[PDB]
Amino acid sequence: HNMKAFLDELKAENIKKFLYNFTQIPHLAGTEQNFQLAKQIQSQWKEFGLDSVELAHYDVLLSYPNKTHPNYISIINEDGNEIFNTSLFEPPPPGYENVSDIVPPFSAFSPQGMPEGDLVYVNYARTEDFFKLERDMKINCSGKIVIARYGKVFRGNKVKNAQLAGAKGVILYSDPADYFAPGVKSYPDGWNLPGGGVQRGNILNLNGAGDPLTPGYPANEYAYRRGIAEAVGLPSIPVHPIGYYDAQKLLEKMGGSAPPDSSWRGSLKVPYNVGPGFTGNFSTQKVKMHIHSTNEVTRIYNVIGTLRGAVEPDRYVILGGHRDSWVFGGIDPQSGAAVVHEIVRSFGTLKKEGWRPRRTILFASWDAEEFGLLGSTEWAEENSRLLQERGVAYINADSSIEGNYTLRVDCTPLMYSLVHNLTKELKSPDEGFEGKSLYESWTKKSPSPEFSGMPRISKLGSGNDFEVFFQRLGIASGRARYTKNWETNKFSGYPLYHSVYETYELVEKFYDPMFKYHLTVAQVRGGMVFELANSIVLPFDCRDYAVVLRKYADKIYSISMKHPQEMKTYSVSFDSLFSAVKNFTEIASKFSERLQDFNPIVLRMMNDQLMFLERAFIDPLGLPDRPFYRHVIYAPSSHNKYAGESFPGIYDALFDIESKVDPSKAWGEVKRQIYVAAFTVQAAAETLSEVA
Amino acid sequence: HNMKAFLDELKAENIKKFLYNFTQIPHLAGTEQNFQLAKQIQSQWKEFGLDSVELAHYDVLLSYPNKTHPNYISIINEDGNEIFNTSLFEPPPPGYENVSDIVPPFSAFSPQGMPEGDLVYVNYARTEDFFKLERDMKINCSGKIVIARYGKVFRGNKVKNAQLAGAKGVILYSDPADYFAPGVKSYPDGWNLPGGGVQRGNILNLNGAGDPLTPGYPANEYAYRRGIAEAVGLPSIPVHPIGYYDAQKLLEKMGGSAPPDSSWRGSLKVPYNVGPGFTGNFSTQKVKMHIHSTNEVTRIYNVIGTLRGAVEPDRYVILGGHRDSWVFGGIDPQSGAAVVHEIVRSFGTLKKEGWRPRRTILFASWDAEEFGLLGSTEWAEENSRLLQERGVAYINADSSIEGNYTLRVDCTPLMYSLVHNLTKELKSPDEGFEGKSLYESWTKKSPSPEFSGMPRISKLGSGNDFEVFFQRLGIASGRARYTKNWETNKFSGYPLYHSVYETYELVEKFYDPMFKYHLTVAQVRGGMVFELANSIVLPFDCRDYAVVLRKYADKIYSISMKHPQEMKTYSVSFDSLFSAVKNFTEIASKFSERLQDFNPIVLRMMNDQLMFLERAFIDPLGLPDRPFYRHVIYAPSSHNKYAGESFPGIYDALFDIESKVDPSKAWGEVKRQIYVAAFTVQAAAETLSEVA
Ligand SMILES: *[C@@H]1O[C@H](CO)[C@@H](O[C@@H]2O[C@H](CO)[C@@H](O[C@@H]3O[C@H](CO[C@H]4O[C@H](CO)[C@@H](O)[C@H](O)[C@@H]4O)[C@@H](O)[C@H](O[C@H]4O[C@H](CO)[C@@H](O)[C@H](O)[C@@H]4O)[C@@H]3O)[C@H](O)[C@H]2NC(C)=O)[C@H](O)[C@H]1NC(C)=O
Ligand SMILES: *[C@@H]1O[C@H](CO)[C@@H](O[C@@H]2O[C@H](CO)[C@@H](O[C@@H]3O[C@H](CO[C@H]4O[C@H](CO)[C@@H](O)[C@H](O)[C@@H]4O)[C@@H](O)[C@H](O[C@H]4O[C@H](CO)[C@@H](O)[C@H](O)[C@@H]4O)[C@@H]3O)[C@H](O)[C@H]2NC(C)=O)[C@H](O)[C@H]1NC(C)=O
Ligand SMILES: *[C@@H]1O[C@H](CO[C@@H]2O[C@@H](C)[C@@H](O)[C@@H](O)[C@@H]2O)[C@@H](O[C@@H]2O[C@H](CO)[C@@H](O[C@@H]3O[C@H](CO)[C@@H](O)[C@H](O)[C@@H]3O)[C@H](O)[C@H]2NC(C)=O)[C@H](O)[C@H]1NC(C)=O
Ligand SMILES: *[C@@H]1O[C@H](CO[C@@H]2O[C@@H](C)[C@@H](O)[C@@H](O)[C@@H]2O)[C@@H](O[C@@H]2O[C@H](CO)[C@@H](O[C@@H]3O[C@H](CO)[C@@H](O)[C@H](O)[C@@H]3O)[C@H](O)[C@H]2NC(C)=O)[C@H](O)[C@H]1NC(C)=O
Ligand SMILES: *[C@@H]1O[C@H](CO)[C@@H](O[C@@H]2O[C@H](CO)[C@@H](O[C@@H]3O[C@H](CO)[C@@H](O)[C@H](O)[C@@H]3O)[C@H](O)[C@H]2NC(C)=O)[C@H](O)[C@H]1NC(C)=O
Ligand SMILES: *[C@@H]1O[C@H](CO)[C@@H](O[C@@H]2O[C@H](CO)[C@@H](O[C@@H]3O[C@H](CO)[C@@H](O)[C@H](O)[C@@H]3O)[C@H](O)[C@H]2NC(C)=O)[C@H](O)[C@H]1NC(C)=O
Ligand SMILES: *[C@@H]1O[C@H](CO)[C@@H](O[C@@H]2O[C@H](CO)[C@@H](O[C@@H]3O[C@H](CO)[C@@H](O)[C@H](O)[C@@H]3O)[C@H](O)[C@H]2NC(C)=O)[C@H](O)[C@H]1NC(C)=O
Ligand SMILES: *[C@@H]1O[C@H](CO)[C@@H](O[C@@H]2O[C@H](CO)[C@@H](O[C@@H]3O[C@H](CO)[C@@H](O)[C@H](O)[C@@H]3O)[C@H](O)[C@H]2NC(C)=O)[C@H](O)[C@H]1NC(C)=O
Ligand SMILES: *[C@@H]1O[C@H](CO)[C@@H](O[C@@H]2O[C@H](CO)[C@@H](O)[C@H](O)[C@H]2NC(C)=O)[C@H](O)[C@H]1NC(C)=O
Ligand SMILES: *[C@@H]1O[C@H](CO)[C@@H](O[C@@H]2O[C@H](CO)[C@@H](O)[C@H](O)[C@H]2NC(C)=O)[C@H](O)[C@H]1NC(C)=O
Ligand SMILES: *[C@@H]1O[C@H](CO)[C@@H](O)[C@H](O)[C@H]1NC(C)=O
Ligand SMILES: *[C@@H]1O[C@H](CO)[C@@H](O)[C@H](O)[C@H]1NC(C)=O
Ligand SMILES: *[C@@H]1O[C@H](CO)[C@@H](O)[C@H](O)[C@H]1NC(C)=O
Ligand SMILES: *[C@@H]1O[C@H](CO)[C@@H](O)[C@H](O)[C@H]1NC(C)=O
Ligand SMILES: [Ca+2]
Ligand SMILES: [Ca+2]
Ligand SMILES: [Cl-]
Ligand SMILES: [Cl-]
Ligand SMILES: [Zn+2]
Ligand SMILES: [Zn+2]
Ligand SMILES: [Zn+2]
Ligand SMILES: [Zn+2]
Repeated sequence: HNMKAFLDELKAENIKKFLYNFTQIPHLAGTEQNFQLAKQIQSQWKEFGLDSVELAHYDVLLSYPNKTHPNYISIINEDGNEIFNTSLFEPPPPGYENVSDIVPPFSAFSPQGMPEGDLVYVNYARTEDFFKLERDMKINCSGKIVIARYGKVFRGNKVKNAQLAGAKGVILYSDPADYFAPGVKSYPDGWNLPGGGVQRGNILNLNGAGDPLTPGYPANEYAYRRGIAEAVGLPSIPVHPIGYYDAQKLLEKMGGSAPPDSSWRGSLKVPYNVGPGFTGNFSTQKVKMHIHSTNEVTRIYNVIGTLRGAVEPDRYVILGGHRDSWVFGGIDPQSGAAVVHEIVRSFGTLKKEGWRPRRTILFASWDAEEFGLLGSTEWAEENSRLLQERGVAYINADSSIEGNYTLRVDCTPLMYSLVHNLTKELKSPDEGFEGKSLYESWTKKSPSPEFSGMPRISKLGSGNDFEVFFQRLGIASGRARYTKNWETNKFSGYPLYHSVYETYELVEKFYDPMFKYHLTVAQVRGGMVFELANSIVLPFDCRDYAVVLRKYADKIYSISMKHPQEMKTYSVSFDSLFSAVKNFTEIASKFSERLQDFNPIVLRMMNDQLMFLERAFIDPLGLPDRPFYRHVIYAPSSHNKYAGESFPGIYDALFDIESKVDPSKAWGEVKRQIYVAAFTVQAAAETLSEVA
Repeated sequence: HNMKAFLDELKAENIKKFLYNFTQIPHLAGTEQNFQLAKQIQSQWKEFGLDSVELAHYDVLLSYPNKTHPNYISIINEDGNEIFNTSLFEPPPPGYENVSDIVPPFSAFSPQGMPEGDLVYVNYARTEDFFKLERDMKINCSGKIVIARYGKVFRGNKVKNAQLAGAKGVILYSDPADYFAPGVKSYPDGWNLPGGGVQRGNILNLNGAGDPLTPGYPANEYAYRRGIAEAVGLPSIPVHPIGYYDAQKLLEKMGGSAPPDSSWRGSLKVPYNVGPGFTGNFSTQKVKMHIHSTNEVTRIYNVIGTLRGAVEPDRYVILGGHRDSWVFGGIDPQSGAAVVHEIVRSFGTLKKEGWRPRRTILFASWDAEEFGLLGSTEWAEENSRLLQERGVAYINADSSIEGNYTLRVDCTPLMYSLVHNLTKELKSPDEGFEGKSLYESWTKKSPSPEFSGMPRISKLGSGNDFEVFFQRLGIASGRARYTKNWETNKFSGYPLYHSVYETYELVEKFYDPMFKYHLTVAQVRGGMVFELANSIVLPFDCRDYAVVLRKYADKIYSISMKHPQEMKTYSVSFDSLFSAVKNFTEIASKFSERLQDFNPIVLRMMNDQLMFLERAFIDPLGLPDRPFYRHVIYAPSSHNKYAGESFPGIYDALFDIESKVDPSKAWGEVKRQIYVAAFTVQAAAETLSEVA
């Protein structure tokens, strides 16, 4: 009963069967079908041999279209006649044309409204796109309906940016430039998005809050809810997503200013004029949204399975991923959920033969991830005291695939060594690498930008269920999946993301026919959990944090150094940060020596120092105006929730600082953030010093 | 080498010698004399045998009078002639008339100013005193100088209350009613305050922040400071303290309205008219303050001594008390500091014979307590991650005596059983109780109001160095000292509090000639530290928390039930709180069974559950507008920093609720606080459940 025993028990065929099982009907959060799947998973995890498996339910704000009053967009003429209407549903895929309860495309949490106005095209609606529009092109979005292409950043950031530009509505669409790979066919004949395809998704800006109505506290039976006007993160303008057939109709008539350059042009046979409004002949026509979706407090269900530790039952290693999907969830999340299911089954076989892991393993099937990480966050709010005193590590388990080229790992530096070592012991599933390790294929296909002979591992960003564990609670976290070639990655995900076309057949036919990439991902995620839950000494290397902290300090310093005059005027020094990083490096080196040179108390003392090291980067005061982003080293980018930002407090203080009215106040805040960062790094270092 | 060995080594004669040694010159925070005493203590603790003894220094905002521009108050006539001036200094006591660097009486952190106006007498300047003035008597304090008698509540609350009433200055004075015990002589012939005596003290409203310029972060070398206008807790009107000879001169001419009743009248031969202003003949005379004190960032020094644990070096039991005094500190703090010194010496003797405690003991000599708990708080801010993961308990050690009648203990419920047991094993020092236990004399003289055969133990309030450890960080905390008869206690402290007359001779002559009360307090504080640092199982009884939580829930419910109509209208239920308390009671009972029915891992797991139980009552979001008061069960009263309030969030939401303009919003907030309290109690209970 070792890791090899665990790993060998995992079967590609089982993952395939589970994926099929999980993807036959929609499992939208808050629906009966998803409660039924929750009860199924609970039953099976009990069968598989877990010690206890419970449902943890919460009543959270969700959002749904009105079934008898559909959402749509129009071009409207002078007289008020609707001369063009966008589609009410995606054409259903072959053999699903009679499946009921497919939620039509909508933007979750949009307010209701019927705004009419002139269109402005805002490219990807990124911060720099709005800078270009308002500063360089002098185009004013106030009272306009903005049309933006999906991609590059989380859609909630697009909506926030449009809102602050004064837009009265937002139309999101999938451009073939971003969601149609050259030379591959549209679904069902390949993996591309057809013109009638539409990406669902929420447009919240929760900043880690969880349920919009109950920030800080679980949405239990006696919870006291904020009123809707005080809710966290809701958009104040109507928003709706469309496909590129419909987008072409909205864009083809656009007049006003030309696109500023080619990076604003997608692939449609359209000028990509910015507007505002339409060309001469159509100048009196307007665009009208009709949004009637409702926000509703709705019950959600997490499945929580426990495999009690033999030696340290009060130490938790958590494998969690969500179960709710937009429609069938063929990739997102069921390709991940099937992998978790097989991992539970494998751990359970070992358990039935009398084995127990050293530490407690918790398994989670989260609900309502798609509506803002609501299930994971409410559960973590409920159990925060247990998690922060006992939480060793969190491994996420959403989609196992976003491509089929190579491995993707995003994790805390504390897990780098664990990942390098585990992947050296796993077989590559890649063509041309048969008989070679996963480590070998991965570093060959995804080389580190910094170190020869090492693979790329990214910072954790957000937009998934690790956010509460990592950035709020400071529990060492990681994720892994298969991905496309980093070199050709345009960072907008796979074409059928959150569409009705994301089905079992998509995966079985076009991504992973042999389920070998799924199996590899099961081995990586399960192998990580195994090592974290069983290794005598926690498998974290604090020295890996020391290396990246120096890299991040250099990076933030370099950003500041674009403003040498201001750094002189306001006496802005990074000396304290570099000093703290140097100290961390020295103390981490000494701690590592003791860790090899040392008695269960010294061990556990040692293990507690390892466990609480991620915890030490938490600031209980949070980051400015983002109280649930407490980690001082890593936060989701204020411009793109999906992206991780390092030294986020200093980064945001420096961002666009040349445009601040009061430079004294602005640079004062840069200095304050340097102080907080230097202090936190030093304090974290000191947790690794001898204890007395 | 057991507790008896430790206890027997403690000597009354040593405490006496140390008290004498610590009280010959003033030790004002931020002065050279107090840095010298810090270096002395450091040297002696090294000599006594501690493993390491370091100084931890910080640069914090302090406040001092201007030596060449003295503070004083005048009665000023029509022409602007100053016809009466208050005293510039307290007449120095016999044999100290040539001692230099006695800081004259002042209110630390007063702003500068010379306001002139009419006097209003506001009794003790409590919330209910201002309610009486403004609501019942229709007296408007706006633009008036208020005169208030010291006593009943922390002076900072008086100043806040006066400020919000619109006062333009505050004069604080010691009334003989509150600071002259009938039948005892004035210093030097007894322990009473003479008419020229004046009580120093800060008038901040920090609410746990520590250094006004650096809330959240230690005031280290690279700290970034708030500007003075954004500092925490500074008063916005000038304030000055005077003695009763001077107060009589200010009060004797007061006209306007009569005192509303006898509870407004002190003991001076004066009408206690409320004003505003003076009687007919003197109606054109005014009162003028002249305050020229300056706030200055100044270095302070804590002494931190470590005695490393043999078995759990990463578990800290902290004995801390301050060293800085207003003048000689004969009682406050040196009667406590001498006790700590002797405790260190006794632990050190044992250590030199080869003993070590099971857990690490930390000893602290804090600086700048008198200026707002600044030394303890900055150190805890620096070391917060170590303290919250490793902090077992904090025992405070300020003044060992406020009387000589019986024991006073204020502590967390987790220490009740420890205290009852320890005091049963100690000898009573009381006359008439020779050969009896301290427990016996204490419960006879200070009976519990609730339980026959038990002594009174109060809730922790604040106004001392345990505040950061208990209410911010959630470390189990306690204090103990000798006190006066509870039955005759008027709750304003001893007459010579913070006066020049608080000397070695005061204690040696009038409080504790034989130093037997000091020795008893050394045995209580040291005995507590010993048990906490050495007992195999931490000496906390979680069931004692269950009992008080029910008491507090009944109390808060009863307050709400004065508003039955509103509880009906707004559906205000305490059911969830009572449910959580019931659950806590049940789980605590089961945990206690396992604690006796159980392996060092199960033990330590068990010990961690005990250690983290106080920690579980912390809410990282803090209480409303008081982010550093995080404990949900106990906070300092919003009306009196010295007093502990239970369920403070709900208490403040209910306070004066009948006067709120918007009852819907007000009762909504009561419900929100009930939710937070019920959740926190349940979450704390669940930390005592089986871990997996
Ligand atoms: C990285 O780790 C190193 C430790 O190796 C830390 O070094 C400390 O750095 C600060 C400087 O920022 C030093 O602070 C200075 O302390 C002097 C007194 O120190 C005595 O006491 C301590 C223990 O209390 C002993 O360790 C020490 O050896 C001495 O016995 C003060 O006199 C200094 O203040 C004077 O100079 C400054 C600067 O010019 C003026 O602003 C002041 O007004 C004053 O005149 C100063 O405060 C500290 O001594 C160093 N410690 C050690 C052990 O060397 C780094 O701080 C750490 N980096 C971070 C970011 O934490
Ligand atoms: C003190 O400790 C007790 C445990 O002994 C807690 O009791 C829980 O109390 C809540 C009620 O507030 C119960 O919640 C209810 O759960 C039902 C489903 O429960 C099932 O699943 C759980 C595990 O997930 C099992 O433990 C349980 O036995 C069941 O199998 C829901 O159906 C209920 O909702 C319905 O009724 C309410 C109220 O009328 C409506 O508002 C809803 O719309 C809905 O129709 C309800 O949510 C919970 O089951 C109890 N747990 C147990 C183990 O008994 C107390 O909560 C605790 N006190 C505090 C303050 O925490
Ligand atoms: C675009 O859609 C609008 C609105 O139509 C409604 O919503 C759609 C998304 C679908 O769900 C439709 O089934 C649904 O009707 C169309 O305009 C609408 O046309 C209808 C029928 O022509 C109008 O109905 C009325 O009927 C009676 C007479 O029988 C009279 O009271 C009225 O005079 C009117 O004729 C309806 O008013 C009108 N609604 C709006 C808001 O304009 C529109 O035709 C369509 N455009 C296309 C297909 O190009
Ligand atoms: C109350 O105190 C005031 C102020 O006196 C000053 O502050 C005190 C607390 C002590 O530190 C004093 O030593 C200090 O002077 C007294 O009023 C002041 O009186 C003096 C002397 O009479 C005035 O000095 C001036 O001197 C020259 C002439 O030699 C001329 O320029 C002026 O015409 C004036 O006479 C001083 O102006 C005056 N100050 C104020 C603010 O009023 C006051 O007498 C005293 N009251 C008592 C003892 O009842
Ligand atoms: C996905 O897999 C699950 C688990 O295999 C399937 O659910 C299972 O379905 C079977 C057959 O429908 C159920 O067995 C039946 O039980 C009832 C008594 O409760 C009895 O009347 C029948 O004779 C039959 O034995 C079984 O309860 C159920 N198991 C669980 C744990 O839910 C499910 O059908 C699969 N879904 C798809 C879409 O393929
Ligand atoms: C990933 O694998 C590497 C390579 O096995 C691990 O590093 C190795 O860890 C071992 C065990 O602690 C080290 O052995 C030690 O060697 C020193 C002498 O150099 C000796 O004093 C100790 O008694 C012990 O035997 C070994 O040096 C070390 N190798 C390297 C190259 O660092 C690493 O720990 C693994 N990472 C994780 C997270 O498990
Ligand atoms: C309070 O007690 C302390 C500790 O006993 C006293 O401080 C100590 O004073 C002695 C005598 O003044 C010092 O010894 C001297 O040392 C110097 C060399 O440094 C030498 O020239 C002298 O011959 C003498 O031996 C001693 O250093 C000092 N100890 C410490 C730890 O500070 C202090 O005097 C007492 N204070 C009062 C007010 O009674
Ligand atoms: C304060 O002192 C009291 C009285 O000594 C302590 O309570 C006592 O603690 C002992 C040791 O855990 C208990 O003994 C146990 O008895 C049960 C059977 O009743 C047995 O199963 C266990 O093996 C064990 O021998 C004893 O019952 C208990 N007495 C009472 C009256 O509760 C208390 O723990 C002390 N408090 C602290 C904080 O140390
Ligand atoms: C979904 O849409 C329909 C409208 O097509 C809503 O039903 C109407 O609601 C209004 C306002 O409450 C009533 O005055 C009408 O009597 C209803 N009209 C019809 C034709 O039924 C319905 O409320 C919406 N559903 C939700 C959940 O908001
Ligand atoms: C203490 O008080 C004296 C005044 O009696 C202050 O000294 C004066 O300061 C002002 C304003 O800065 C100067 O214009 C004068 O030249 C000074 N006058 C005298 C008579 O010396 C002194 O600054 C105060 N000290 C502090 C620390 O504030
Ligand atoms: C944009 O338009 C609105 C409303 O017409 C106006 O109030 C606002 O100031 C404009 N902004 C700029 C930068 O021109
Ligand atoms: C899956 O792998 C093949 C290589 O055999 C590749 O050509 C194909 O495009 C991949 N599928 C996806 C969806 O990327
Ligand atoms: C008290 O006096 C001030 C200034 O004279 C006035 O503005 C204020 O409204 C008064 N308050 C009451 C309650 O009379
Ligand atoms: C100290 O004890 C005696 C009893 O012997 C008492 O009369 C005296 O008032 C006490 N001193 C103080 C300061 O309370
Ligand atoms: Ca919540
Ligand atoms: Ca501070
Ligand atoms: Cl993932
Ligand atoms: Cl005390
Ligand atoms: Zn998704
Ligand atoms: Zn997902
Ligand atoms: Zn004091
Ligand atoms: Zn004190």
